Amino acid sequence: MQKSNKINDALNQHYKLNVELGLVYAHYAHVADDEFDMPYLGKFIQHLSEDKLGVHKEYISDYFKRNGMKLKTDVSVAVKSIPSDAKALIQEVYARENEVRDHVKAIAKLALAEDDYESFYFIQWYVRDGLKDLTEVDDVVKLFNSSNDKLIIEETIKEMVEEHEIWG
Amino acid sequence: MQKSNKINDALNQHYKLNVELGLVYAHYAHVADDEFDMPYLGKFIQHLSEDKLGVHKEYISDYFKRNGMKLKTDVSVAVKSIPSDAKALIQEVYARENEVRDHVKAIAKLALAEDDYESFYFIQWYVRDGLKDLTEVDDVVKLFNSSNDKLIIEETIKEMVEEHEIWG
Amino acid sequence: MQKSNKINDALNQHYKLNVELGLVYAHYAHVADDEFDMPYLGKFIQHLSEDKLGVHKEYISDYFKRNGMKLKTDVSVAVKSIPSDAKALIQEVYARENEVRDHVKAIAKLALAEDDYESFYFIQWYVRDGLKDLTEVDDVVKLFNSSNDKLIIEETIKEMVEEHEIWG
Amino acid sequence: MQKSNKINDALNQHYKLNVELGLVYAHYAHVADDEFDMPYLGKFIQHLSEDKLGVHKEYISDYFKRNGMKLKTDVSVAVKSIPSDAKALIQEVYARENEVRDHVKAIAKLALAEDDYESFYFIQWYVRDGLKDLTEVDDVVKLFNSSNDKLIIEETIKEMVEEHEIWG
Amino acid sequence: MQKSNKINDALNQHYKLNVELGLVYAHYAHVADDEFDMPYLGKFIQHLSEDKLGVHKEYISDYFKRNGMKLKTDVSVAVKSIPSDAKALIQEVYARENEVRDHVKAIAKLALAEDDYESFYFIQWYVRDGLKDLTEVDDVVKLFNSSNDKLIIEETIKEMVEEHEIWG
Amino acid sequence: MQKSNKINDALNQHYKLNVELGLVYAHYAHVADDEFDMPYLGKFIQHLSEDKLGVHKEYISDYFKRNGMKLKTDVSVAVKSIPSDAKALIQEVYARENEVRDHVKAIAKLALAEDDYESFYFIQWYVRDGLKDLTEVDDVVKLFNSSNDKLIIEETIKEMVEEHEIWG
Ligand SMILES: [Cl-]
Ligand SMILES: [Cl-]
Ligand SMILES: [Cl-]
Ligand SMILES: [Cl-]
Ligand SMILES: [Cl-]
Ligand SMILES: [Cl-]
Ligand SMILES: [Cl-]
Ligand SMILES: [Cl-]
Ligand SMILES: [Cl-]
Ligand SMILES: [Cl-]
Ligand SMILES: [Cl-]
Ligand SMILES: [Cl-]
Ligand SMILES: [Cl-]
Ligand SMILES: [Cl-]
Ligand SMILES: [Cl-]
Ligand SMILES: [Cl-]
Ligand SMILES: [Cl-]
Ligand SMILES: [Cl-]
Ligand SMILES: [Cl-]
Ligand SMILES: [Cl-]
Ligand SMILES: [Cl-]
Ligand SMILES: [Cl-]
Ligand SMILES: [Cl-]
Ligand SMILES: [Cl-]
Ligand SMILES: [Fe+3]
Ligand SMILES: [Fe+3]
Ligand SMILES: [Fe+3]
Ligand SMILES: [Fe+3]
Ligand SMILES: [Fe+3]
Ligand SMILES: [Fe+3]
Ligand SMILES: [Fe+3]
Ligand SMILES: [Fe+3]
Ligand SMILES: [Fe+3]
Ligand SMILES: [Fe+3]
Ligand SMILES: [Fe+3]
Ligand SMILES: [Fe+3]
Ligand SMILES: [Fe+3]
Ligand SMILES: [Fe+3]
Ligand SMILES: [Fe+3]
Ligand SMILES: [Fe+3]
Ligand SMILES: [Fe+3]
Ligand SMILES: [Fe+3]
Ligand SMILES: [Fe+3]
Ligand SMILES: [Fe+3]
Ligand SMILES: [Fe+3]
Ligand SMILES: [Fe+3]
Ligand SMILES: [Fe+3]
Ligand SMILES: [Fe+3]
Ligand SMILES: [Fe+3]
Ligand SMILES: [Fe+3]
Ligand SMILES: [Fe+3]
Ligand SMILES: [Fe+3]
Ligand SMILES: [Fe+3]
Ligand SMILES: [Fe+3]
Ligand SMILES: [Fe+3]
Ligand SMILES: [Fe+3]
Ligand SMILES: [Fe+3]
Ligand SMILES: [Fe+3]
Ligand SMILES: [Fe+3]
Ligand SMILES: [Fe+3]
Ligand SMILES: [Fe+3]
Ligand SMILES: [Fe+3]
Ligand SMILES: [Fe+3]
Ligand SMILES: [Fe+3]
Ligand SMILES: [Fe+3]
Ligand SMILES: [Fe+3]
Ligand SMILES: [Fe+3]
Ligand SMILES: [Fe+3]
Ligand SMILES: [Fe+3]
Ligand SMILES: [Fe+3]
Ligand SMILES: [Fe+3]
Ligand SMILES: [Fe+3]
Ligand SMILES: [Fe+3]
Ligand SMILES: [Fe+3]
Ligand SMILES: [Fe+3]
Ligand SMILES: [Fe+3]
Ligand SMILES: [Fe+3]
Ligand SMILES: [Fe+3]
Ligand SMILES: [Fe+3]
Ligand SMILES: [Fe+3]
Ligand SMILES: [Fe+3]
Ligand SMILES: [Fe+3]
Ligand SMILES: [Fe+3]
Ligand SMILES: [Fe+3]
Ligand SMILES: [Mg+2]
Ligand SMILES: [Mg+2]
Ligand SMILES: [Mg+2]
Ligand SMILES: [Mg+2]
Ligand SMILES: [Mg+2]
Ligand SMILES: [Mg+2]
Repeated sequence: MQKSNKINDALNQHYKLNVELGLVYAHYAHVADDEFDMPYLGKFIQHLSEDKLGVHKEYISDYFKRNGMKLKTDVSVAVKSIPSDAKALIQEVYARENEVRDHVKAIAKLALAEDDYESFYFIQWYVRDGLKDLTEVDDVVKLFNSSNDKLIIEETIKEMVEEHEIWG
Repeated sequence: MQKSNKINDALNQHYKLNVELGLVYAHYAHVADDEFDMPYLGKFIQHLSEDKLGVHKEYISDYFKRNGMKLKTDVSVAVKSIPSDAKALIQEVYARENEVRDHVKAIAKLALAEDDYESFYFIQWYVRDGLKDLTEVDDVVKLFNSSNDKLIIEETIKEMVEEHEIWG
Repeated sequence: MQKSNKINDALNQHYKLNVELGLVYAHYAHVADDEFDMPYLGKFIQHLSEDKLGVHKEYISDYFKRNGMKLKTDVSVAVKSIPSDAKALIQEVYARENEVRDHVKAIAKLALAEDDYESFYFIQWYVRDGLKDLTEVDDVVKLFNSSNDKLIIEETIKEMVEEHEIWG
Repeated sequence: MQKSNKINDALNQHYKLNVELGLVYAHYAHVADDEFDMPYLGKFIQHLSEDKLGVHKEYISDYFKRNGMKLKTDVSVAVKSIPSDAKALIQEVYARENEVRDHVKAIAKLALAEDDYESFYFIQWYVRDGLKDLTEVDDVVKLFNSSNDKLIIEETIKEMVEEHEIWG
Repeated sequence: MQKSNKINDALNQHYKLNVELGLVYAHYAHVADDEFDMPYLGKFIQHLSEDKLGVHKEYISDYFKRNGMKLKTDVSVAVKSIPSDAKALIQEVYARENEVRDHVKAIAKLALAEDDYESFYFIQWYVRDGLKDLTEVDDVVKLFNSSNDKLIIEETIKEMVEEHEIWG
Repeated sequence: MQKSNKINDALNQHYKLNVELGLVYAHYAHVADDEFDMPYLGKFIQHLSEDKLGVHKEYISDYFKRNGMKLKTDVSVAVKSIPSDAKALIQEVYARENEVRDHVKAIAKLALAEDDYESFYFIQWYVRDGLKDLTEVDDVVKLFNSSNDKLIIEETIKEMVEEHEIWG
C-alpha cells in the first residue's frame, strides 16, 4: 500500500493552486467592493476565497496524514494587474475555475492509471466541486449580460449569497 | 485627509506577514499531528493559521476600503525545513509571534509620527492581539517544560482549545 | 489635574459643529424626500442628523461635567442654498463628514501635545466614528454612480437603514 | 388648495423657536447637573430639549412636505447668561413655555382667519402640547417652593421622569 | 521586545497605591457606618476598596505575567487619623482619586516616551477608570452640599449602589 | 458589657495578619503561574488571598461595629524572597496556615479567660476555618509528593478549584 509519488506531486500542486487562487480572490473581492462599488460581488468572491483556502486545501492535508504522503508548502503569488471592470473580474474567476476542472481531471486520470483507488475516491469530491463552483460563478457572470445596472446585479447577487442531490 | 503612503506600505507589509505566517502555521499544524503525533497541538496551530489568514488580513483590507489606501498582494513563502520536534515547533511559533509585536509597534509609532490617528486607532487592535496571541502560544510552550509525556501535554492542550477585559 | 483651555475650546467647537451639521442635515433630509422624491435617502440623512444632535454633542457635555470644562452654546446656521440634485446632496454630506475627520485629528493631536490622556481617550470614539460615518455616507454616494434610476437607488438605501469589530 | 404664505411664515418661526429652545434647554440641563448638582432636574430638561428638537420640529417639516410649504432653516442662539440657581432655571423654562402657548394661539387664530382648516387641525396638537409641557414644567417649579432641600426635590423629580385623555 | 524598566517601576508603584488605598478605604468604610452612622456611604467606600484591591491590582499582575515584568510587593500603610465627619471623609477620598488620575497620566506619558504601545494600550483602562471612579466619588460629595440631613443623603446613596459608552 | 481591650488588641492583630497574608498570597499566586508555570496552583492561592482579604478581615470589622471595639489599620508587608519551587511555595503557605491556627487558639483562650462569650462565639468561625483552610492547602501539598509531573499536579488542582457538615 505504498503511496504514489506522482499522485503526491499532483495533489501538492492542487494545494498550491488553491492557496494562490484564494489569495487572488481575496484581492479581487476587495476590488469589487472598493473600486467597482459592488459589495455583494465581493462577498461572493470572498466566500470563494475562503473555500479555496479552507476545505480545498485542508482535505489534501488530511488525506496526506492518512496515507503517508508529504505536504509541501511553496507559494508564490502576486496580483500585478486587475481586470478593468466587474464583468471582467468575474470572467477571470470563471476561467480560473474552468482550469480547476481540467486539473482535477488529470488527477483522476492519474489515479486510475496508478490503480490508486483511495485517491480516485478522494478526488471525486473535487470532481463534483469543480462543476459546483464553476456553476456558482457562471450564475453571476450571466447577470452582467442580463442587466446594465450595477445595482440590479448587486440586488440579484445578494439573494445568491443568502445542496443539489448530485452536485453538492 | 489624504492617506499616508508610509502607513499604506507598512500595513501592506503586515498583510503579507499574516498571509505567510498562516500558511507556515498550516504546514506546522499538519506536522504536529502527522509526524509528531500531536493532534491537539495541531488544532492550536491551525486555529492560529486561520486567525492570521482571516481577521488579521481582513481588517487591513476593510480599512483600506474605507480610507483610500491600496491593497497589494505579493506573497512568497516556502517551508523548506521543519523543526525537529514539537517543542521546537511551538518555540518557533513563539519567536514569530514576538516579531509580530515588534512590527506592530513600529506601525503605531509611525502613525503617531504621521499624525494618522485613525491608523493609530485601527492598530490598537493589533497591539492588543500581539500580546494575546503571544500569551496563548506561551501557554503551550510551557507545557513542554512541565511534562516529558506527549499525552499529558496533549490532554492539557485539548482543554485550552475547548475574553480578558483588556487583552481580548 | 487642571483642565486644558485649548482642549476646552476645541471641544466646544466640535459641539457647535455637530449641532449645526445636524440642523443642516435635517433640512437636507426634508429636501431629499420632498423635492428629490427620495424618502429613504431622507431617512438616512435624518438618522445622521439625530446622531450629530444627540450622542455627538452629549458626550462632550458629559465629559465636561466630569472634568470641569465649561460648555458653551453659540449656534449660528442658515441653509441658504440647496444642492441641485440628490447626488450632490449626498456629496455635500460627504465633504462635511471628511471635514469632521480633519477636526477630530486636530483634537487628538492637541491632546497629546497637552498630555491630556483623558481627552485623548475620550476622542478615540470620535476618531473611530469619523471613519464610520464617512463610510456610511460613502456607501450611499456610490449608488448614484451605479444606477441612473432613482427607485433602484431608493430600494438599495432602504436595505441600508434596515457593528464592525473595530469601526463600531 | 394653495398654501398660505402667512401660515408658512408662522410655522417656520415655530420651527426656529423649537430648535433654539431645545438648544438652550440642553445647556440648562447640563448646568442643572453640573453646577447645581441636580441630575434629575437635568434629565427633565434634557427630555424637554429632545422633545423640542424632535417631534415639535419634525411635524412641521412633515406637514410642509405634504402641503407645499417651504421649510426654512435660520438658527441663531447663544446662552450668554445662566440663571443663578435651580429655582430660577426652571422658572425661566416656565416663562419660555408660556410664551410657546402665546405663539401657538396666534397660529391657530391665523389659520382660522385664513380658512386653512388643515393648518387649524395640524396645530391642535401644539395647542394641547402647549398646556401639557407647561404643566410638566409647573410641577417641577412647585417643588422648589415646597422644600428647601435639594435632595428631596431631586427624589421627587426622579419619580416624575420614571397620557391624560385630553392633554396627552 | 524587551520590557521597559521605567514602566515596570511605575506600574509596581501603581500596584502599591491601589493596595494601600483600598486598605484605607476599608477603614474609612468602617468609620462611615460605625462612627458617622452612615452605612450606605460605607458600602460605597467598601466597593471602592474592593475595586482597588481587586481588578486594579490584578490587571497589573496579569500584564506582568504576559510581558516579563516583575511584580514587587512592598506595602506600608497606617491610618493614623480619621477625618472629622462624613463630608470630609468623602472629600479625602476625592482627593486621593484625583491623585490617581495624575499618576495614570504619568504612566501614559512614559509609555509613549518609551514607545511601549502595549503599555499605552494597557493603561487606557486606567485612564478611563480614573475619571469614572472620580465621578462616582464626586456624585456622593455633592450630596453633602445639597442636604444637611444625614438620612436624606443616606437614602440617595443607597440608590447609587443599587456602563457609560465611553467611561465604562 | 464593656469591651475587652485585650480581645480588641488580639483581633486587630488578626486583621493585620489576614491582610498581610493575603497580599503575600497574591504575589505567590503570580509566581506560581508565571515562574513555576502552574496556573491552577495560582488560582488556588489567589482564592486564598481573596479569602484572607475578604471575609476574614470583614468579619472582624463588622464585629467591631457591633461591640465598640476599635479597628486599627497598620499594615507592613514585603515579599523579599520567593520560594525556589512550587512545592516549597505551597509548603510555605501551609506553615503560615498552621500558624493561623495557633493564633486563633490564643484568641479563644483569651475570650474564655476574659468571660467574653460573644467573642468566644465569634471566633468559633475562625477555629473551624483554621482547620478547613489548612486542609485545603494540605491537599495540594500532597500532590507534589504523589507525582513528579507538573501537568498531572495541575490537572488534579483544577478539579479542586472547580461544605463539610462540621468544617464548612
Ligand atoms: Cl513579481
Ligand atoms: Cl465596474
Ligand atoms: Cl474560460
Ligand atoms: Cl495519467
Ligand atoms: Cl525556494
Ligand atoms: Cl515530538
Ligand atoms: Cl523569541
Ligand atoms: Cl516612526
Ligand atoms: Cl444669513
Ligand atoms: Cl434628484
Ligand atoms: Cl470631500
Ligand atoms: Cl497640536
Ligand atoms: Cl452673541
Ligand atoms: Cl441651586
Ligand atoms: Cl411666565
Ligand atoms: Cl390672525
Ligand atoms: Cl506608623
Ligand atoms: Cl458625620
Ligand atoms: Cl482634590
Ligand atoms: Cl515621561
Ligand atoms: Cl523591607
Ligand atoms: Cl516549580
Ligand atoms: Cl508547618
Ligand atoms: Cl489567655
Ligand atoms: Fe461596505
Ligand atoms: Fe458555497
Ligand atoms: Fe467591459
Ligand atoms: Fe468549492
Ligand atoms: Fe430584492
Ligand atoms: Fe430572499
Ligand atoms: Fe433576503
Ligand atoms: Fe427576496
Ligand atoms: Fe429581496
Ligand atoms: Fe429568499
Ligand atoms: Fe487525527
Ligand atoms: Fe483565539
Ligand atoms: Fe528537543
Ligand atoms: Fe490573533
Ligand atoms: Fe482530562
Ligand atoms: Fe473541560
Ligand atoms: Fe472537556
Ligand atoms: Fe476537563
Ligand atoms: Fe478533561
Ligand atoms: Fe472545562
Ligand atoms: Fe413620505
Ligand atoms: Fe448609525
Ligand atoms: Fe447632477
Ligand atoms: Fe456618528
Ligand atoms: Fe428589494
Ligand atoms: Fe432585507
Ligand atoms: Fe427588508
Ligand atoms: Fe431584502
Ligand atoms: Fe428587499
Ligand atoms: Fe435583510
Ligand atoms: Fe451624573
Ligand atoms: Fe414628555
Ligand atoms: Fe433664589
Ligand atoms: Fe412637547
Ligand atoms: Fe423615593
Ligand atoms: Fe416609583
Ligand atoms: Fe422608582
Ligand atoms: Fe417610588
Ligand atoms: Fe421611590
Ligand atoms: Fe412608581
Ligand atoms: Fe449595619
Ligand atoms: Fe463600580
Ligand atoms: Fe464639617
Ligand atoms: Fe475603578
Ligand atoms: Fe427612596
Ligand atoms: Fe430604586
Ligand atoms: Fe431601590
Ligand atoms: Fe427608588
Ligand atoms: Fe427608593
Ligand atoms: Fe431604581
Ligand atoms: Fe494564563
Ligand atoms: Fe474556599
Ligand atoms: Fe524542591
Ligand atoms: Fe478561610
Ligand atoms: Fe482531567
Ligand atoms: Fe470534574
Ligand atoms: Fe471539570
Ligand atoms: Fe473531571
Ligand atoms: Fe477532568
Ligand atoms: Fe467533577
Ligand atoms: Mg490498468
Ligand atoms: Mg508630532
Ligand atoms: Mg510631549
Ligand atoms: Mg371668516
Ligand atoms: Mg518618540
Ligand atoms: Mg473563669
